[PDB]
Amino acid sequence: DIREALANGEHLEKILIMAKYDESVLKKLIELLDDDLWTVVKNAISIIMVIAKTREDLYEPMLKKLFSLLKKSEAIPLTQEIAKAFGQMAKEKPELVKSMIPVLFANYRIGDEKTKINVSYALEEIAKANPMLMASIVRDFMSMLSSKNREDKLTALNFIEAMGENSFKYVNPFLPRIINLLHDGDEIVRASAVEALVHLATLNDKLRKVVIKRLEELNDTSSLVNKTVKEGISRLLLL
Repeated sequence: DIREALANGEHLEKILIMAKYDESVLKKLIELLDDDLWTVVKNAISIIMVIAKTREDLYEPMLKKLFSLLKKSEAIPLTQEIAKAFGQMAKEKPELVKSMIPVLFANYRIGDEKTKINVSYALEEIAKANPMLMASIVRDFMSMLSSKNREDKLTALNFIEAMGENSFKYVNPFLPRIINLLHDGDEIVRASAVEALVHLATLNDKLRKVVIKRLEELNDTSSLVNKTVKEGISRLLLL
């Protein structure tokens, strides 16, 4: 029983060889990505992803489903496996990663700790798998900072809050562009610019004193921002 073997990590190579030869097994493993049991989801991924290295068409549907799973995953081994899968598409299907990451950030809710962490792991794995792809994806979002539309700046900003230690050197050259949004006329964008700057300060000690100083200096009209400035002032001082 394919499903119960996946749940106990047994027969995996078996299942892979079967799925690799009988399409109706491949489809079964895809369908088991939706199972409530994480070990099942996990081991389905790792099998489908090996089969993908010889079947190009599995990548795109799988990437879409990974986006949903990063919303769904609560078990850290599953999270890890999701992130490794992102890493593997970053080396083998860089354009697909390039063209879909903005889709994830523009479409999906990424503003609860759980999601945030799950998403960070995947971008850290894209960043270690393909430095060039990564710099390139960072540039696509930093272009979204100038946009007129409110949503597109918050999408850039959500991206910047999922940055980590390995993608930090890509965003560092864009700082001024990001600080620039502290002068945005829409209060909601100002506050998100703050959160995002707050989050980058936690990655680098020098930037942390810059941000600190800056946020103190700031006096605003929105309460919805003044609060944001004050909470974040409080976090950075700790470190």
